[PDB]
Amino acid sequence: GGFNKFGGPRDQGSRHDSEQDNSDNNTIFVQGLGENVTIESVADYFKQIGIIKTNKKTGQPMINLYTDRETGKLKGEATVSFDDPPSAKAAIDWFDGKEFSGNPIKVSFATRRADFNRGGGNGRGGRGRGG
RNA sequence: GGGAUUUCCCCAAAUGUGGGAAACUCCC
Repeated sequence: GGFNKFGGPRDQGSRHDSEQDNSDNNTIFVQGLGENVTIESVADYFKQIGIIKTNKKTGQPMINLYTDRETGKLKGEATVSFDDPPSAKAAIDWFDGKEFSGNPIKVSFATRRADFNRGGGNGRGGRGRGG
């Protein structure tokens, strides 16, 4: 039960009187988007709370719209990373329960799903020392 | 010693913040 396996902003501490109480959680998860949404829509929809974090090589904001594995189209889930941690907590308390394009949506903290089953992320080849 | 900037390399489905390496300048 609860928000997630980390419990959402439930154990965050002073998050009831402050928009901080986080630092390693500048990311938020979103639900209810629908198929009408895209990277430019989410980032342009969330940026009003604070700046969306940019990827270090793709140049786009750090977003991805998730899809149904049973049909291969938008599930209505997405994940938006904020460039600032206090903007993520505010965007959760704010966007959760309102609409996005006419349909209702939800928002919560986000934490890498891979660290809970896929063993988390992994390194890859490239340049090396003395190169 | 630390922080910021720049550059280079790699798979994609899995669903929620990728890693490694090099250089210069600036700030503490």
